Amino acid sequence: MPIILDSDVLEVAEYVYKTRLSQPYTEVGSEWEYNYKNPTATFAKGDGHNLQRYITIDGKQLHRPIHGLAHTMRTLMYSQLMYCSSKKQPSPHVCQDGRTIADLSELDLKKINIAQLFFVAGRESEASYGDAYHRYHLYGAKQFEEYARKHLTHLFSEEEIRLYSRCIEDRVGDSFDGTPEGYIIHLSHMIDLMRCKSPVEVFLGHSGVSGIVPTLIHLFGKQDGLDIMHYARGLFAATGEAVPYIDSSEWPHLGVDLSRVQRALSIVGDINVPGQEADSKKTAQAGFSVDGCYSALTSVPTPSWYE
Amino acid sequence: MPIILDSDVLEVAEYVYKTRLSQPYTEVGSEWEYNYKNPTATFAKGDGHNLQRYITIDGKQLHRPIHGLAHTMRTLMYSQLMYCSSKKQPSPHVCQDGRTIADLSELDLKKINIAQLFFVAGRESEASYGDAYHRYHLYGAKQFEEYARKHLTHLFSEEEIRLYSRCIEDRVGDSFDGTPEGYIIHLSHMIDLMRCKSPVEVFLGVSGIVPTLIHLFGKQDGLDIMHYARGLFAATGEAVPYIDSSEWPHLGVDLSRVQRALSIVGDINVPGQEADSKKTAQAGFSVDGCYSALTSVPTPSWY
Repeated sequence: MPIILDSDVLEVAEYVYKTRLSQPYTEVGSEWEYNYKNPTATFAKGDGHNLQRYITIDGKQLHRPIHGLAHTMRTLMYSQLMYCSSKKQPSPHVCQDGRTIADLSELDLKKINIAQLFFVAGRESEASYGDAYHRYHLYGAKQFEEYARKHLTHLFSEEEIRLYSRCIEDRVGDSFDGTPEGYIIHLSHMIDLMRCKSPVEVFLGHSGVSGIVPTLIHLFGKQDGLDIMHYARGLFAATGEAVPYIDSSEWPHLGVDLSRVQRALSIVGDINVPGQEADSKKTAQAGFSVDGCYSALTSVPTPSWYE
Repeated sequence: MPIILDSDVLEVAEYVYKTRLSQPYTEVGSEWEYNYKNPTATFAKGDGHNLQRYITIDGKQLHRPIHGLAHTMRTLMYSQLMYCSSKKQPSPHVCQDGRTIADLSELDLKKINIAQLFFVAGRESEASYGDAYHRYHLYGAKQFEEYARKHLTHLFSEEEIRLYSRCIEDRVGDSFDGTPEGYIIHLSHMIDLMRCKSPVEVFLGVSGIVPTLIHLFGKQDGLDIMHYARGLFAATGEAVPYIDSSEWPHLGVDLSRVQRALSIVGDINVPGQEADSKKTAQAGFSVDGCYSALTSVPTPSWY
């Protein structure tokens, strides 16, 4: 059964793409370089500002390729998938407000999809150290609020605009599971990180923190958790992104506490999945238009259990 | 006679450059700083993560300058040059598998050059310590296997993919001289270390880098290989360290080691050169640019 983004959602997608996700990053250049060994004159307070600013595909510049339309749109698919899975779980995760994702309605998922469109829209570079991250999330929140108060007051109440603005903002001190709305926004973003993060971050965790895939299996069970993993990898391929290989025989040899590795192996199981190279055509099709991206996403089958 | 990189070697060079060597390092930033007074505060388990991440030249960031395209391509010149010298030696070094460099063919040197292009491709920072080294070599070995099984099966057999993958992986416990393939890979990487290591490591020593060359290839060929390397450093824009043996007694190394080094290498004085940003960029930002720079350096008369 397909995961559908309706005309209202796609209308907002067009707005976000036009006003934000298609735009060049602006906190870039020599004025934004950083040096850890020796302070220097700069605007930056950490690294990352000049990474992955744009790629060129058939002579056309795709700005912000790692946080652009495809990344954004993929996350809207994940939330709908996890909403289905949570509703099947004997004890879904209770968030700080006493509510679970299974407490959400279909209308709530529409509102969450709309907010997810803005989640990384405020970025002005790839920088991801705290100060930059927080500023960029505040900027995206303000972009959401401005649009919502002009165009979405028939759909969002005032309390809802405040809740979703805050979910986007991700203020210092906020909890990852504050509300189910915020939780699913964060989890969706986490899933998409598999495309760029190491085996350590995806499967093992650092010291505290669990790997991405083990989180999914903790929440959704092994079957649905691995199925959400595979689904996302499918969307990566459909949208032209390199699909990392997965090889659990490599895990004991990455420098991680073996206690930690063996825990990962017992949760995930032995796993071996081939990688795939990036496809520039598919990257441009998914990056340069809402309809192009959405067609790519819709090409990928959902898990058999999705309804 | 020139050292030639074949068209297929260059094809693989382009791929490794686009996919890996051009790309920014990832095990960088505030989560990878290290303070030994507080060893587990971040993800780092040692020093170096945030060292020489990139250099900006004429407005363009040249990522991983220490372990980039020019470092990698220079190593392929060295292996071809050591293969020629090995064939002149009366008793080339027998590796753990019973074979020597002189046992290799020209086709094995091509395969060796292709594996050499992945040798540091898996690095994700300048981190110096074992855990990071070994993870980075495992990553490069798997980047080579993935590429080779998709694109190189017309050239490499499955046994060869396994061999060269293991050469790049450099697993804890592996022998430096396990096979002539891996030996020559390791020797070529060490040659390139001359550009960044102290005269202690280069001359005095374990055996110093230059005395190792002289033990294996004779003093004439060994010093010629050292000089050729230093030529490729200059052609690619790298700073060329001075050599002054008159300083060797003043470095805090014991005298007996200094004497040994002078007995093997001889007195030696060679001036340094400063880095050249334009040549660094030319050699760092494209395969063709790098290969042109490497070709400009005359090879030893005996090559």
